[PDB]
Amino acid sequence: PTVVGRIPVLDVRPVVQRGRRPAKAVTGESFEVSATVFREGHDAVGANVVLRDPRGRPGPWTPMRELAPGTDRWGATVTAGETGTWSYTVEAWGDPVTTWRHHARIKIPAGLDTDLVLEEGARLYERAAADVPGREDRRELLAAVDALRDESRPAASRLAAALTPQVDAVLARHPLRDLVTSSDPLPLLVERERALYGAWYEFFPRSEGTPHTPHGTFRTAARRLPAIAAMGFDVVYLPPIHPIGTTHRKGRNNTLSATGDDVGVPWAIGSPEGGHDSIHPALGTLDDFDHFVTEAGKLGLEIALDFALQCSPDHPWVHKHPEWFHHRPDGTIAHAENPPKKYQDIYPIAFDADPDGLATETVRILRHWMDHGVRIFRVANPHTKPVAFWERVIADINGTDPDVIFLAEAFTRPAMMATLAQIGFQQSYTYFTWRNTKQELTEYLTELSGEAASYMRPNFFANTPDILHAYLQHGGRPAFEVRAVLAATLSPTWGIYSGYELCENTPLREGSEEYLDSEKYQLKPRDWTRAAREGTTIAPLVTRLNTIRRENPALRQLRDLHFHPTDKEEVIAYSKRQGSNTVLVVVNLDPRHTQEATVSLDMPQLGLDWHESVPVRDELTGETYHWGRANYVRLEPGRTPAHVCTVLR
Amino acid sequence: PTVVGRIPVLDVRPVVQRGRRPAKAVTGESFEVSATVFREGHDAVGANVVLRDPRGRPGPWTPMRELAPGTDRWGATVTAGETGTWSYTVEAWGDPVTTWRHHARIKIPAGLDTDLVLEEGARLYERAAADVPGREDRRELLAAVDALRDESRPAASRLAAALTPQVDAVLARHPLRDLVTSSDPLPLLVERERALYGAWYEFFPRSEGTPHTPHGTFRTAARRLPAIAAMGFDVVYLPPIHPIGTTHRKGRNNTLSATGDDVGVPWAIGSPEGGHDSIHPALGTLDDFDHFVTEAGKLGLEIALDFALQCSPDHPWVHKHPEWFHHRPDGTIAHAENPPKKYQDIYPIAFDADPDGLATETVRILRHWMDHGVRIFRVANPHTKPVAFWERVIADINGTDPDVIFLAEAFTRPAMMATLAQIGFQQSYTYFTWRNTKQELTEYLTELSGEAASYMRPNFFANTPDILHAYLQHGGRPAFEVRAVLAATLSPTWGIYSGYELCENTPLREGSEEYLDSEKYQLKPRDWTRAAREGTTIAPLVTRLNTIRRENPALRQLRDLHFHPTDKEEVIAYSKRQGSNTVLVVVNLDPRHTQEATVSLDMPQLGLDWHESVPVRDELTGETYHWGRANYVRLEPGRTPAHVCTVLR
Ligand SMILES: O=P(O)(O)O[C@H]1O[C@H](CO)[C@@H](O[C@H]2O[C@H](CO)[C@@H](O)[C@H](O)[C@H]2O)[C@H](O)[C@H]1O
Ligand SMILES: O=P(O)(O)O[C@H]1O[C@H](CO)[C@@H](O[C@H]2O[C@H](CO)[C@@H](O)[C@H](O)[C@H]2O)[C@H](O)[C@H]1O
Repeated sequence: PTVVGRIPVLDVRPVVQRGRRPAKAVTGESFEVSATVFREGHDAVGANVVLRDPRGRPGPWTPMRELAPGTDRWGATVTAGETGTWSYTVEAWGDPVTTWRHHARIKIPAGLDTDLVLEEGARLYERAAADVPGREDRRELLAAVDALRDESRPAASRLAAALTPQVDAVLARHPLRDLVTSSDPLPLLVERERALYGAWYEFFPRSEGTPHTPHGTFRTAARRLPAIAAMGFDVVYLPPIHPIGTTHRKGRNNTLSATGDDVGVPWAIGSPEGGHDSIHPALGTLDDFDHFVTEAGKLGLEIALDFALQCSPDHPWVHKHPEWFHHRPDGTIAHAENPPKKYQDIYPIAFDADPDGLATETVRILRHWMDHGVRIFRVANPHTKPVAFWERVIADINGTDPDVIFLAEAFTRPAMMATLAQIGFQQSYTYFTWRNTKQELTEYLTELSGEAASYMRPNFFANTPDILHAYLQHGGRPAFEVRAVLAATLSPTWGIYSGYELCENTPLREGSEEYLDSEKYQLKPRDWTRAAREGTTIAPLVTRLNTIRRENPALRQLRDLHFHPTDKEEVIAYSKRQGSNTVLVVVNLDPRHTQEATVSLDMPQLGLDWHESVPVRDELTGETYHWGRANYVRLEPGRTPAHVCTVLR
Repeated sequence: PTVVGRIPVLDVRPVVQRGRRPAKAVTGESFEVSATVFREGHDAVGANVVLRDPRGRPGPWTPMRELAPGTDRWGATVTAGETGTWSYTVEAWGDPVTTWRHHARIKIPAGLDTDLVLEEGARLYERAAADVPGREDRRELLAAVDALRDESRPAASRLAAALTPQVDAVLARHPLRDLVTSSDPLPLLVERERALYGAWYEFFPRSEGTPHTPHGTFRTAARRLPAIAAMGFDVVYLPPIHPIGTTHRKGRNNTLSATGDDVGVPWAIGSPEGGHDSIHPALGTLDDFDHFVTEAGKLGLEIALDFALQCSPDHPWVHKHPEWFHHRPDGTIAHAENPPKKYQDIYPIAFDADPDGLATETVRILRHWMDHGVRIFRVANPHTKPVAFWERVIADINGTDPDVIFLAEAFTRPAMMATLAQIGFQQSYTYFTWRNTKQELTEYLTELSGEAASYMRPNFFANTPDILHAYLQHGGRPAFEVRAVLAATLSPTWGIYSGYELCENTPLREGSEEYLDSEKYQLKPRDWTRAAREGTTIAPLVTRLNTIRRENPALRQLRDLHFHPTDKEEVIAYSKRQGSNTVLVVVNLDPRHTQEATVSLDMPQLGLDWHESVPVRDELTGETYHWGRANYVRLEPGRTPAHVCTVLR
């Protein structure tokens, strides 16, 4: 057998790990399958994509086109359907009809061998007609055969009878394919909408208490949910909800020792009250949780729980399973670190003594929360646990419950971030918060919307409890507004951590990315009613952004994204498309000064001519413009952070 | 099972066709194996390459290094040995000793936990010692263990006893490796020296005749061989040596019809006198050929025969095997084309009616010429025959005779050129002749010396009978000299076609790459003796270039090549290395005007520091310089086309 077939079809993409891991999509998402296709000699080739579903049923006829002249790289767009495991194949073939037309168009006018050329075409059309299942299509090809063979007519009109638009259309639907050759199938894992598209809100239930009871419960925190759903969020991400340890518990502003009332860090999981399968007694009981999950469901909110595979020193695992920790010659366990940061309140897990036991327990815990309506997990620091451990765990859970989504909080080097996505993590945290200039965003989003999108789905949190970027510290409210627009229009999944709306931006000290009086070490009651009444919240903007996203399919997908040039470093512009929905975004990245620029739109990139003008509506104002080729803009920080425009049809 | 192992080792290179075809090397050639290697957490990893020979025996210990900071891309150099099919594996592992030293160097001086740190190191060294096969090595590690555990000594000296150069050397030879994880093997095909390295000379035996008998014979052409070997060539490439057809035979300067005496084109193979397994009667007999082959052997010349799978209309195959040709409805066979060029004297072969028969016959012919001492074939237009056909043929021949080398004359699109190399062609013609400016050469050679070198070996013919570039047409002798230096120093295989030495450069017409009065259509007697005596040949330069190549291993390999910047567009500079042999080349690409430039050498790239100055000898003159950082040069076309300098050791 030969590695290469009769008509070469090579280097099919997308491909992940040489075909050992699947490329990804979600229900409804379009993407390009591509291949290198060519043949020996000068004759024409064709190709097409055969997409098969989990039952093996092929998709509709999906022909490909050479993507740039002279490159022999062919592609076409496919669209994923029901969830599950699909496969794709590329088929390549000789296209003898195209070759024959090309030659005949030259040979009949020049008077060369005309009878032979027409008879050769007649034999092709006859072969084409034989494989056409429809009788009206068959009869149309046979009539062109008869006109081609009619020696009483002039050569040009015998030929013209074979090139009519009604013949073209039969052959584009049922083409004559020689030497059909096929690639080996490649796997595609299709998952639910929410893995690619959603808006997320993180908050600490314990902060939503009452005057008489400061430490919130699941019942009091349920009262925050209607405001969250009113902002247009779909997912609620809760930090760890388990009992919190006492030994080496941390105090306010990350001080080493807790005083009597200090609540500690939710990430220091475990006490004699319970471990990862327990509720912190001050949040209530498992019943109170179910109530919270039910109320979230009634508002269109799914719950995502933090899953942090680590322990406080009071966690039951420390004495029940000491082999799950690395012990020093004197028997002590070194606390975790992420230098120069120290986590004195926790122990890291070790995996090389009882990997089976740790995997079995890990999936038990996850299945417990899944039994209580949790179908999404934000996994903390997955990169400090073995990559293969996550590969095994995710495959175990998705094997019985494929709807479960895992999100990797891996802020680390690129190889590890990518590898985690490839081995199963449905979503990934990104470098978004450290991409703030026009050049940084453009470069980074070109990476994420390009080849990486076949294995990684980005979740753009504009802030987190550990990341308050200098851009926000220095920019105030206008900076918060900018980053919300950026995050919500560039990624189909974005998120904020509560307080973002109030433009909380006091850092722990100059040069740091921690918040002052961080919610991780203390209760942080916020007076939401006052903020709303006094207009010192950007919740309305946030609400608007999620409404825009819900109304424009272009913003519920990742791969289609183009950047358009502007004549000012502080102003960025880009567009996104999906069917006939096109969205155009212009942002002023300067939060202090008013910026004017000329935005020059790559018009072919919107399906338009250079001369053309098109009506747009800025969905942040309801105000309408007519834009083309070159458009002036003026963006005043605080009044208008940006235009977010739909193209009107 | 998991796709990723305990310590991730991913995307091993080189790789060809995802591991379905082998990467290539030759006996003695070094190249880099690389991989992406990292682990979870902050501790160190190590890696190494296990190269296995055809009997499965591993090579020596071959550790890798991170190739650039923060990239997690690791590599090392391996060197191929005996011919055959080898495999390579990358092993990755935790490097607990490096982690432990790093920490201990900080912790012992700061006074932190000193007894624990030293005891943790002692347990490592003990584990390391247990896998050391040599008793003296074991005893050296065990003495460091005892010094580390000696609580009576100061901490700094207990530590220093574990960091001595004699301990370092035991651990660099036998390191303690945790969680050893291995890639799946990848295949490597190693072939003989001559597949990568050699100098080639093409000439038409029929042109070397006598006053009384103008059409040369194998016996008269043998007399040209000593001059060829004196020029330092290793391979003689003969155009087709078979009978030539009469029907549609071409005349002089590619005219349609031949007159009585016209010899026709050797590529119009076949007549009633015989086909591809026959000798043209005017060249003599199969005995005369053996004599030629024997005389070539005695001078260190191997023969390479053209193999052109096509026919004149008078070839026996036309009536013996009509199914090997595509016939038009009226029974005629269309002549070959390569538009806008027509080859009216030949028919192309068709492969889809009797592919078995054609393959069987093709290898019969090749085995016939192999029986007569021909172990190299220059395959004409492989790209007009199916890629898989060549895959099958080459695998059949190399299965019994792995020493046979095939060279693809495929001047076509990149995908097909690459694919042919990948499916078995030992050598490839290249775009060399159309790369003439500094930017063209730099880009193109960066491609060829980079990733493509794991599947393609370039043969740089500076001219061919079908390519007389405009650079030569317009540049005269200085241009010939330039290209000879370029070709011979940039590729370990280069070649010329006879006449190049005389600076034959009259084109058929302005705008063409054909020669006037082309040797393809007529006998071309040349006065070699006069040219030698009158100094109007560059054979001496050619002779010198092959001698330089035979004396400097740096020029007998491809992959190690670096370009150094110059301050003039017309002047190019580069270097090549192989062990202690470094060769440095500066070329003036202007054949009309004298050029001066400052060449600034990337000194770290020669294994030298910036301050250093280094003696060099220009091997085209025997003249000596001292060069560093910045060096002035003056190149006068005709007197000095270039410096070709060895670095003196
Ligand atoms: O920067 P990272 O190490 O990724 O931070 C992430 O993981 C840590 C550890 O769980 C979290 O750090 C918080 O929790 C620690 C343990 O309870 C505590 O010691 C730290 O001071 C506190 O920052 C972090 O929130 C998480 O996202
Ligand atoms: O352009 P290419 O086809 O790659 O050139 C190579 O193959 C052709 C076909 O054989 C050769 O062209 C010569 O031979 C033809 C057959 O006799 C003749 O008809 C043409 O006039 C002649 O140029 C070429 O030498 C070869 O290397």
